Amino acid sequence: KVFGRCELAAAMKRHGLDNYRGYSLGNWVCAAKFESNFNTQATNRNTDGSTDYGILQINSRWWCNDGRTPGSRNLCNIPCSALLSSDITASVNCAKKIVSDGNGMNAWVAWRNRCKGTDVQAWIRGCRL
Ligand SMILES: [Cl-]
Ligand SMILES: [Cl-]
Ligand SMILES: [Cl-]
Ligand SMILES: [Cl-]
Ligand code: NA
Repeated sequence: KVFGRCELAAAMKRHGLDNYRGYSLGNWVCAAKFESNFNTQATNRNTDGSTDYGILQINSRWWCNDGRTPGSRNLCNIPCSALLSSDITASVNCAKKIVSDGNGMNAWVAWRNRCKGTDVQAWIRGCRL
């Protein structure tokens, strides 16, 4: 599924991500924009052999199981395929764990490089939320 901007904002709010760990909804929408361009089916292989999955490009190195990432963990206790669903619940649940791990949203390199410090409220501007 490819979400619209406000549509994704609403879905994230519905699943309790707005101001989770102090990160406003615009931060989460911005991260999703630059991680996946709002596409739930996005997958990208990393140089180390792990793969990133879904709207928030969650890595099989630590967070989900894809059966082909040696030495990795599965801390969200989910198959990585679950992070590709049209329903964003599994991605949201796992993102909540990731952002609680110590470094906040810096865990998402695209958030640090493209969202952090910017006018992230622009991402929810005009949205009926
Ligand atoms: Cl957009
Ligand atoms: Cl915001
Ligand atoms: Cl594996
Ligand atoms: Cl980046
Ligand atoms: Na894994």
